[PDB]
Amino acid sequence: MKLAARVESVSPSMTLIIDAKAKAMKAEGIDVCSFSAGEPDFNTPKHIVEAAKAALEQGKTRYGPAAGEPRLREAIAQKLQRDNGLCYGADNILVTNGGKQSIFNLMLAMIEPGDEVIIPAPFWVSYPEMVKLAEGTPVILPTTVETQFKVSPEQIRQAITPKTKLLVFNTPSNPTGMVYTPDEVRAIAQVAVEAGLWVLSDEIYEKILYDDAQHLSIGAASPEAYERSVVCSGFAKTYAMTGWRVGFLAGPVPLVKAATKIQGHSTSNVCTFAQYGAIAAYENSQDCVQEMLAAFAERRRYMLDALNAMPGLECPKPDGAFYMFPSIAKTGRSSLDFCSELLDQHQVATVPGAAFGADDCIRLSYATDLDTIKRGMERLEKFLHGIL
Amino acid sequence: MKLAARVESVSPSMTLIIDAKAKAMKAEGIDVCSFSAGEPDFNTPKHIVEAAKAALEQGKTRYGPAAGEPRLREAIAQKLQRDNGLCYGADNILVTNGGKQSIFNLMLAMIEPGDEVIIPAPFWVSYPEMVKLAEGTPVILPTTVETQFKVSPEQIRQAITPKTKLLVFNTPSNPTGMVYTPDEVRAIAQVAVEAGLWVLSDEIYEKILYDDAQHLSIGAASPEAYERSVVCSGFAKTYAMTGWRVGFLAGPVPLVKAATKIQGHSTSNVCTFAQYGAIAAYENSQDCVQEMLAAFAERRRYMLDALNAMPGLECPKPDGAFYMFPSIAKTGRSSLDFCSELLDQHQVATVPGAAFGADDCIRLSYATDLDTIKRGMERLEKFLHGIL
Ligand SMILES: *Cc1c(COP(=O)(O)O)cnc(C)c1O
Ligand SMILES: *Cc1c(COP(=O)(O)O)cnc(C)c1O
Repeated sequence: MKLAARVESVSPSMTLIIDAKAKAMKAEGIDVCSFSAGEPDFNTPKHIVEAAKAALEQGKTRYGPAAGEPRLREAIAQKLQRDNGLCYGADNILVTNGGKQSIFNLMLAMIEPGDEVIIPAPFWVSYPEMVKLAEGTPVILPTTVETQFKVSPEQIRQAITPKTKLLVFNTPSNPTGMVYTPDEVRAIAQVAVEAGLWVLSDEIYEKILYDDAQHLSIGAASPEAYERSVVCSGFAKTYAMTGWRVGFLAGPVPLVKAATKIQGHSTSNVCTFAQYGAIAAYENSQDCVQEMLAAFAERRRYMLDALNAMPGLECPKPDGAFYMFPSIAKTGRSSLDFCSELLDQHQVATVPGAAFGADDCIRLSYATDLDTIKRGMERLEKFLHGIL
Repeated sequence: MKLAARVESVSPSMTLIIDAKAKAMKAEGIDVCSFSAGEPDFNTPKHIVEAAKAALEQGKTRYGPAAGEPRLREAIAQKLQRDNGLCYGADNILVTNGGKQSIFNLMLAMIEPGDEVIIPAPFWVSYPEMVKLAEGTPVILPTTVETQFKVSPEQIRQAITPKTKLLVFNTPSNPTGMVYTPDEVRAIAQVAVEAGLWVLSDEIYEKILYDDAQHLSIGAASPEAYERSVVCSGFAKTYAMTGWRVGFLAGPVPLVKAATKIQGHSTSNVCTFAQYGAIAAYENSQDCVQEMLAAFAERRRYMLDALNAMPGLECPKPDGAFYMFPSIAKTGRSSLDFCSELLDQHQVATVPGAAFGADDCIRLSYATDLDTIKRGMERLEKFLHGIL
């Protein structure tokens, strides 16, 4: 009657109560400004939606190879060569249910009981939980607003132990929205290569960039970095396809084949017609992406300016993704208390940094309409003035 | 360099050489009579496809609850009450990527290193591999043509040890097409109940029955069995939705919640619009099912008689699914050899029984048109004659 230890070790969500309160308030018709979303507000581009409907009509509703539709594995490989300078072939990629499964399959393929996985904080909520489902030991590397929430190569080097099996490297970042410069990624890749450790490069937000920030896949830092790294990414953020559940793992054939064995004995191939939508996302014009990015840039401008004019905060300027992760340390309140109080007092929903391993910060998403942002930021400022 | 022990323990497929070759042969102009498919030939019913297209058009493309869409979880619970006499509510349901992920999540939730899992042979190929991915130890129970390829409760009792944690029970069965009668299901249920052993009830083929055979969910055998059993099923076979990847886990709330946590940290929710199609499958008329079933019953009758009139083969009568699993023992050959030459020499595709733990048999699938069946059965007879 006892559950496996691996699942018992998974931590319960820290945002259960605040999420329920927000839900209930909305059910009552209370005017809430929400900045908790972890997905774009845009609809999936029409041509991607149409491709999927066409595949459905064409009968693309049967089983397919576990590694994914050959046409999509090819499109992905070509995209990685063209955009990221990564020399991959179709044999190097595995189609998964979102970037999440890509990461999950990598963990089960590489992490054995006892292995340590270095995870810089703040971190995407699922990272340590996934490491634990694979029976590994999460090694959290804390960062500060003073360091732009970035881990240094020396910080990584110090955390390496004979048990260290993997380094999780997410840029641009959720929840900070911070972007490691190409020189910074090259410097991090250098430490990894020297210590001979594998790197999981989570590049899901690669296209959501601002102020001419530049994205460099860590695997493109050098041929040695390429040999010990895998790309975990997908179509969710670039194309507002969060609900499609289509992503991929790209790396050395040996690893990919092992990850593919796992895919075949867990979920089998990814939804066939959903894969066709992803084919269209890469095979067609990227105009939709730039149009969406432009709206984001406009929202970012507004929220950043507002946040910068508020007392009691410290927000490092983010150049990627669609999040702001300001420090609320000056308020002397923990993230749970701060966000719960802000919601109750001013009806503004934000995510406590505690969920990402940073109790003195909060996450806001500007992936919502400008009017919600303007009104919400006004309420937030008023809240800060009332508690300092 | 070194992959986790869990994935290195997963055996390589010995079927993708045929099931995939027959395809390559078909695509090359060669007239192949394929009886190797593990999915129906029928297209997904129109109303289900339309329901999915409508969802896509309506923007059901965002993240959703890890447990699945509330409407689908409710439609599933109702279906289980109405069809299988199970009293599940929505809280007992977890929407997964096919019945395969339902089984996978269950394994990860309750199977730990050292745990033993009893698996009746011939078994669905993935069962032992999934047990091993959860680091468990499979305990395979051999059956013979004499026992109609069905295990007896005494055989199960004899195999139970203090390390036994689970019994995998699949009926109707893949690859045998055999159906355990309600009395047999009740008998097996009581051995499990007496031992306080949990039962994984793989009921995916529950609707595909013949000669008025009857399907009884193990959990409906008694309140005690209902307490320690779970249903792993889906829409794949009943509605020709194999490529949709929509299935479910149904069981006690505590277990379902644990499986849901794993779902949340592995793949997240199941493709949102694909789920809306599953809703249409259960909410609408079941005429599509009876029609396909009718076409299946006609093909079965023909293949069954053709097989029964073939000396050198012994095939118990299958009353479920769309498979036949005749013994080729008389030929004194291994299924790998037999199936290999049959394809090479007569362009007839069948799956080696060795894949399912029974090298002295072969699986035939009659999920194809009648003309292909009569032609293929004539080629099979000739082949047999040549080696007997
Ligand atoms: C959203 C996200 C992912 C992947 O999500 P999918 O919907 O599974 O593709 C991976 N990493 C980070 C940091 C994310 O925010
Ligand atoms: C087809 C099948 C399943 C379910 O597969 P999905 O497509 O993942 O739902 C489960 N068990 C058996 C024995 C099967 O043949």
